[PDB]
Amino acid sequence: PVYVDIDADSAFLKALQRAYPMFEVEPRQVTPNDHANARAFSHLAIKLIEQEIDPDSTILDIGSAPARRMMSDRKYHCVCPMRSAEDPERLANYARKLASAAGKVLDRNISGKIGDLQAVMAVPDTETPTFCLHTDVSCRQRADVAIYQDVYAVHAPTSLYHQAIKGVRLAYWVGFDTTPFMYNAMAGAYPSYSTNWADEQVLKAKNIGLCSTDLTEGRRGKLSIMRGKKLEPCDRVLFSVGSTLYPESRKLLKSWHLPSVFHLKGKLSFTCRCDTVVSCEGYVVKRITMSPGLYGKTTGYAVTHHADGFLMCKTTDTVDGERVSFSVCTYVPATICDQMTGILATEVTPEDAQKLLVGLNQTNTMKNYMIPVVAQAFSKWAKECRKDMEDEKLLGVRERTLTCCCLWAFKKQKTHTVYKRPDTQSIQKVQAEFDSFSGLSIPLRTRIKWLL
Amino acid sequence: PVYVDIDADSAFLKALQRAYPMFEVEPRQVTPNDHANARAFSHLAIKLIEQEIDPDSTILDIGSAPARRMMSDRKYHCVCPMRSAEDPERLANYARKLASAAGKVLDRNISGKIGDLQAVMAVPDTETPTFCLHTDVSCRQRADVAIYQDVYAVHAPTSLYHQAIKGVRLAYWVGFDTTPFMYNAMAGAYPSYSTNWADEQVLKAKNIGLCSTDLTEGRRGKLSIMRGKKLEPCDRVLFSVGSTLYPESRKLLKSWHLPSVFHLKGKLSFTCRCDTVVSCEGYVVKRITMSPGLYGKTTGYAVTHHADGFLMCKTTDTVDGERVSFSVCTYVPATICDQMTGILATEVTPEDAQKLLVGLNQTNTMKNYMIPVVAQAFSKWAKECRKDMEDEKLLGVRERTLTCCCLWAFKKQKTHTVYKRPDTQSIQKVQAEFDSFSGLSIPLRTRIKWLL
Amino acid sequence: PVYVDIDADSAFLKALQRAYPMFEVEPRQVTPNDHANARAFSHLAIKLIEQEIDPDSTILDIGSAPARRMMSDRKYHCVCPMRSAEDPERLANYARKLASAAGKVLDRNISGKIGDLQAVMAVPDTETPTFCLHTDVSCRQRADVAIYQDVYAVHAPTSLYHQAIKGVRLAYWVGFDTTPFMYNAMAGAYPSYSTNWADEQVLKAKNIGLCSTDLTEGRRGKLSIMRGKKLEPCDRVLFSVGSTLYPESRKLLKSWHLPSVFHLKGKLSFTCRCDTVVSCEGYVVKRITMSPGLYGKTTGYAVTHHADGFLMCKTTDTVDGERVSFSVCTYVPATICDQMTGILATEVTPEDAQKLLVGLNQTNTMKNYMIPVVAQAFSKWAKECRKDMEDEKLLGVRERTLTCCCLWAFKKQKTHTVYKRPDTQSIQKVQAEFDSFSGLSIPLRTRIKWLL
Ligand SMILES: [Zn+2]
Ligand SMILES: [Zn+2]
Ligand SMILES: [Zn+2]
Repeated sequence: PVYVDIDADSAFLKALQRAYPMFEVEPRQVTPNDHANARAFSHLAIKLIEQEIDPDSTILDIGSAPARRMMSDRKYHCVCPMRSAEDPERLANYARKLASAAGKVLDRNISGKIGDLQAVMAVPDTETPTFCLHTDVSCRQRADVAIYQDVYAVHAPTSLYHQAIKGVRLAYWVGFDTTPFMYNAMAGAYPSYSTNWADEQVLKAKNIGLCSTDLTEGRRGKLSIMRGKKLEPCDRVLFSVGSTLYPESRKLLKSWHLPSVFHLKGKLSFTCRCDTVVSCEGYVVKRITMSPGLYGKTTGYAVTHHADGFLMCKTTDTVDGERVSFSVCTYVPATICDQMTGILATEVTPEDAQKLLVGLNQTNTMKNYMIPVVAQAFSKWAKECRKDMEDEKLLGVRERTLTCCCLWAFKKQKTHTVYKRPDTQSIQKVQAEFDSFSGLSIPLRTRIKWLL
Repeated sequence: PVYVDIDADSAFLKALQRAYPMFEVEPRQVTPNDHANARAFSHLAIKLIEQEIDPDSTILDIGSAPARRMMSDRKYHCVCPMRSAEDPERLANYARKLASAAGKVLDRNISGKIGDLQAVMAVPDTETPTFCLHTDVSCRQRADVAIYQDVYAVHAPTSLYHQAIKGVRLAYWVGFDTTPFMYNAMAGAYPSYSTNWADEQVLKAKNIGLCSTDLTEGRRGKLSIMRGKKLEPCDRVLFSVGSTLYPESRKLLKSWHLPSVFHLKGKLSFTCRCDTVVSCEGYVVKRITMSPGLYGKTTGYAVTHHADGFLMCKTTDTVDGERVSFSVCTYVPATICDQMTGILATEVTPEDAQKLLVGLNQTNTMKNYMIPVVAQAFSKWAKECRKDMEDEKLLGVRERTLTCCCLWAFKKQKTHTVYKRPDTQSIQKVQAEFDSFSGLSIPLRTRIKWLL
Repeated sequence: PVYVDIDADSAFLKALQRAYPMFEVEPRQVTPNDHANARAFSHLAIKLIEQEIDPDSTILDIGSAPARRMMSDRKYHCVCPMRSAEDPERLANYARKLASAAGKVLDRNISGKIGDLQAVMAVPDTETPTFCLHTDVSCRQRADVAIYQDVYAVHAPTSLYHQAIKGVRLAYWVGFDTTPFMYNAMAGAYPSYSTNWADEQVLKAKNIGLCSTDLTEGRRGKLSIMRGKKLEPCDRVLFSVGSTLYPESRKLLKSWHLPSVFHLKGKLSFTCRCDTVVSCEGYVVKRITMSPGLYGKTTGYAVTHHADGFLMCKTTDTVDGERVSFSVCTYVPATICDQMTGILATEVTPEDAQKLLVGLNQTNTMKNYMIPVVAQAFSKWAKECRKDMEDEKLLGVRERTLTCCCLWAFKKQKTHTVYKRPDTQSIQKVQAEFDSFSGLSIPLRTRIKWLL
């Protein structure tokens, strides 16, 4: 019986039960946390992974808090580099957690973890079977399993190659779905997990999930040193999971959208496979398997199955007062998508679509702040579909006109909505075939020994 | 009592019960798998085949994972070539599965399978009664039964001849129905199994099941180096079963659409017969029987019986922005097809047909992402049927006009829908009478012995 | 079982239960206090913090009344400076409370607190483990935990650095949400807590929560020595919690809106993190963690998650008779915000929106004095949204015009409402990376010893 820190009258509790049928998920709410659904999912995902791999196997745990791996009956060589600000408090809490159980419980190798902690304190560069101060790259502890839990600022092929050359044949990546970033949206929601993200460029928008703006009156033209001339997605993105914030790279998010098959080609070549094994409303687990040698061939295609609807639409907002249009993505519940099928046979207005969506939502099925952007999206889609039906072509025929040369061109129709309905698949041409592949200080090193 | 890993409140569970009446199918859901229906069907199909062939018989298992044939009381010479990326992990899991049962169970010849595996490890080119690294062609183990389970990238007559000259008299082929590829559709759905497939050319469509596109605004003519002038189905196709992807050849898919009778003519001639014995909403089992000698005569006709409706219609979508039309196939539930009979007596609009289909779907009978393409298909069909009734001809009379020569020509009417209703049969002129008919590396060969 | 001094038939009692699920909150009303909800929250917050940190730890308590920390089983070095007017009576009540328990209870170190009180009386400049007359800066008692409970007239980074250089690694700040002051509103409400605040400049308004005006008849122009020409938020603000008043600095309120990560850079550098762990309708607890050294990097972004709606709108009121417009903020219950989703698809009038809000309020969900300003706000927002939809732009395009130079300018649209819906996030660019960092008299010193 897995216990999840969520309210008993929570609708997510049912979806979570559907995502983990091998467990008896029971609500036991201890904290009023604002991203409780996300922690619930990641907790049940670690449970699944443990139940799935064989014991007596050692598990690297990248970017991890050792404290959350302290009462576990499994060899966790927690690779914990002191890079960000989240890490010294993680290490201090791991120390204060071993000390609170040094002479209480003896089914975990508590004293062995204390000894390895003090060994890595006496030597900052050493490697002990349960703890490491190196990065996932510079670590030297061989293992069979690697686990990436909510770690996105990582280049996937470099990190996976560096685990592969250390004997890791199985990696698990738990995190938010990378599909909204393969579509190059400017902003987006993972509404079930209270998560909103935006490009750094649209943080002064008015009506996306993650923004903040001012009252202005519509004054004279604010001067700029730069001409914009083009509002396009840039690398820097901000995620807010509840009220927790993190910056992230689009390049590193996209690196984790891996094809079904890829090849890691260095001094040691590996043939790797990525599958999505858990998928709940935007949050996924990817099981990656690495094998030595070059086997098979790569198409270079990554596929996303859609259990609920995925929308990416064009919205018009004001960023710092200036009215612009950019793309926005969200997840729509499958039952809402099913109940809109009949409405979407006609051209519907965003206002009628909004009142219909509000009727279908009754307790709410989807979050209401995303209903307008969804309504308008459905309205554009139903419109574009009608324009396809009216401008019907001949079967097997393209009306391409010439470029005064050996070149030909065609009209592109305007697409304001990508609507991926429940039970469809997204397929993207991503890269397979990859070839190219000391941060502590004293006052904390002193502090750790003060607890042991 | 066969146990299937599907939710107990699944409608597929009833159709599956209808497809396997000799079993007592019970839902026991362990995984939230996104193609659970497909694995359920293929599992019950292997059960059927085992209950159907006599024991003490040896069974070749083409393209197979030996791990899924390890707890079975039947002689499976699992021919397992290390061709694709799926194979090294299949072999590693077979090794890690024998080791987890080496001294547990003794009703299976566990230790004999261990000895045969490590004999094929000591010799990569040898043949042992339970394991093989050769292809289905280059294998040398004589058998009575062959089994192709989800094995499509094979030329059927070459493979069947190579099993026949080794004494195989009975082959079973489990897989998706090959009828949509005899019709040359560009894209298609097997909706009950969450499966969508597309030609490589239309992967940037917008509103098929397996596609992905961008937001654009309808900009200037994108330049091409090639003139298209013709959008026609090419050999390369992509299947997505849930989120699992595979490339497939149209030629090799079509090779498995076999006629009722065909002749394999080499040094040893065989008279072969193909029948469909299980058929559930797009997924089939073909029982093939091979007999030495030339017997009877071949018509060259393959027949598909339709328990539910089969649609192939012309849709207009945009591929990479360019509006085109191509053919799309799907399966419609028989009860939906039956309830549309009265509507389809009139000319109906796609919009009215869509609202009627949504009414008939209530819990849904068919998946909703296919309702628009089905609605439009039905409306074309009802329209074309009316145009047949108005342009009635004389009985036994063709109005063919002359070509200034000894040739004559006639008008072809436009056909935008092929609708094969429940209890009708498709018949295609296919080929009978066929005449023309070392992949391991060290680091994995080492790894296998590390588990024995 | 935590007991709260609020009426048993109070709706707040349920929200409070949701904010502290680890407790069994029971109403036990002793006082008819006009800010009972606020004291209930701050009481449950102190309980949470005690249950959360380890005992045997010493705990600074900034700006605190020692009397409210007298029956607690935890080392509270209550730093109590005699700065404001409430502090002599706080000290006298702490003395009169120790005297009423000197020979009653012995689980608290009562006589030790009496001895330390008399030690700080014998020496005004000394430091004893339970009492201090210094400011939070000039105190010299090292600790592990600091607690700021309803302490706003403090510069946050200076105070946190001064606790950090004394060994404090964990700080808790309990107080009203600082988000309305990051938005620079002129006046505002925290309605659940009966709290209204205003800029000193609009205290003579007519229809904000915290104002007072006269009857006039609309006489001749009142003369001013100053031209106003601009009504903008100034530093001085007045809060009224029930009937309790305090002046506040906008700068010091804004200093406590801390980013997720910041750096305190002095002689001793620290890497600090701020998270909101409790959040009920405008009242928050921020857990701050300080670590020695410079770790990671700072974005400079502070995020506010919105469980209920946050409005900032422009109102037109009369201040001292003169009709002006300024910004006003408030919190709208999430259920009211959800039930307005369908209404806000159209352009609605403030009058129709007001009658709809009065309908939705039935016992009231929100306080009624804020319904008109909310109604106005909603109607402006729904209007502005329509103007976004009609003036739709091209995707990724800004129409900026030139300034006869290398500069370009754009139109700003008028924004009269910032509406942050339930489950959205505010994100503000605040400062990380901080580098720049005897009040008693005799007649009371005499009085304190008279009680011991
Ligand atoms: Zn390590
Ligand atoms: Zn073989
Ligand atoms: Zn002090």
